[PDB]
Amino acid sequence: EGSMYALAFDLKIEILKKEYGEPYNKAYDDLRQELELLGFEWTQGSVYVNYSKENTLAQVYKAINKLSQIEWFKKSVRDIRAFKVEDFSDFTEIVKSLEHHHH
Amino acid sequence: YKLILGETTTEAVDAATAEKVFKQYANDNDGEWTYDDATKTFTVTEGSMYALAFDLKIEILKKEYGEPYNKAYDDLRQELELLGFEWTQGSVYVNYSKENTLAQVYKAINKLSQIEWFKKSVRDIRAFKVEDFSDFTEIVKSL
Repeated sequence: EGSMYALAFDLKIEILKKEYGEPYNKAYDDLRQELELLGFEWTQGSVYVNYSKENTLAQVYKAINKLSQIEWFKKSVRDIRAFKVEDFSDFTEIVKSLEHHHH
Repeated sequence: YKLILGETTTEAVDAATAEKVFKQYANDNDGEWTYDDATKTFTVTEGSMYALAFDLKIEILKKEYGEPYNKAYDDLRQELELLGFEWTQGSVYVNYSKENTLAQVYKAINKLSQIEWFKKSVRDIRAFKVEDFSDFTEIVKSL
């Protein structure tokens, strides 16, 4: 069936603070649950990946919609992107760490 | 020997000799080739974009690289930049190239694999095959 999608974004802390208030880091906890629910999994600081293969495109439109309802997000967001991911590979994680070079 | 590009077949002597055919074939009609012998199914996909995303344990960085650590991210952006991957909002790098990009991805992994502190600090690092990407910033803001 269809392909997978990645969701990535960045917030302007300066204004994030005002439209949310400290501790502002709690804001990322919020978005997390919301995005988790739509099938998007937390991969690393503001980059979510829904690994589903069904009607995923639909999930992005849903996620964008939800975010659009969260005032503090609309006002602080610097950028928000959606990548169509045809295939991935963690190869690195382990290779990166273990692999040693004898010169 | 099926050839996923649509499709095609051939009655070559073996998987090895079969590739030569499909090779010239799609070359006269060009990308990354894969092969599944257990099913005699060759598959090829032309130029593609790749994303490269990584995450480091800040706890370790401060010990392996030093404090302040932000420089380390710059160091990284530059090595990655030289390899064709450009920084994109957040610690996500995208190589837009579309040709032999996969090689660049491996070129990048290899470099990173040889940088001690990075080896020591990575929490996770992966690459994505990106077909298309859309920017929703402006829409997300509309009322």
